[PDB]
Amino acid sequence: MKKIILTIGCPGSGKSTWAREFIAKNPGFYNINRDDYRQSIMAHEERDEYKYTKKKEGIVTGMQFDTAKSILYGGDSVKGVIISDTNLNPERRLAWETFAKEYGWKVEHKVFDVPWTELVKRNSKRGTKAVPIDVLRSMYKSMREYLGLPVY
Amino acid sequence: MKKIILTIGCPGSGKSTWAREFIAKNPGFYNINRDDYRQSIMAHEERDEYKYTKKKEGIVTGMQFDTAKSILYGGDSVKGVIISDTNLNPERRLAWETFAKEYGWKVEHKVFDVPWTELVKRNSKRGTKAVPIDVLRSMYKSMREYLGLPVY
Repeated sequence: MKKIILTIGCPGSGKSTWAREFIAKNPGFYNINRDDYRQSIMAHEERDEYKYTKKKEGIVTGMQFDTAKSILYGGDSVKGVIISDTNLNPERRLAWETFAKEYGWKVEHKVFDVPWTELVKRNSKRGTKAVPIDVLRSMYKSMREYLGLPVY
Repeated sequence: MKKIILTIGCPGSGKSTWAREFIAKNPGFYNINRDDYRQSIMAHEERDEYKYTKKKEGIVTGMQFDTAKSILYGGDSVKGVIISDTNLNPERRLAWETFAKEYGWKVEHKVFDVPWTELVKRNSKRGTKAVPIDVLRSMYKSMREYLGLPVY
């Protein structure tokens, strides 16, 4: 039963590194990523310039599910796909669940619980890929909610 | 009539820059690129590590046509898509032509004819994105054939 692995964590939590190393050590897995698609369709404009519009986001979402479906419908060599996004939004996670249940695939979770102080340190050294402190703060809160930790 | 713009040229010919600036000045256009997809599915492994296998290339091709179709089937705001690849291979160009003729779309060509000496200079300053001299040489020959220029 092919797997759909969702990485869960704020930017800077180690998701991309894990995904890259996992695929290298586990033949048969492929990566699917929202940031890659957003940058691609805009021909690699400066990250800060990307405007999260309903039109673009819908296109990016469409690319993710169609790619997942095309790959998962592969041969026996295909073991699964990795959705290397933050996946902090409950609605997005539910989408992948209903998607997998519809085609007989198994959804797994790869959690990257990293301390706030550490996330800030890493985020402060990513330049163009860095995220504004307020946005990071908000994603960290969503992560705590996912973990079932208390939040204000 | 929505358009499918194919960029034609060797790496270093200015394709990506043109695509980025064109999309910024022409609302309604979106970028589709083989290199972006190849890097994405492999979780951004080192470029030199990518092995052009039949399995991976087929997946990447599938992502291109499905994305093009999903985007082009958009609203009236969608003016077209840009296939920012080298497109030096006659068979790939024919594929996009039959594809467009099948769904009532128009294919256009954006040629980047750059002198060999210049291509070498630019390629020598791209590091990780640089291409081995022998491969560049071969793509330059294919470009000349496309232009209808004599080759040995």
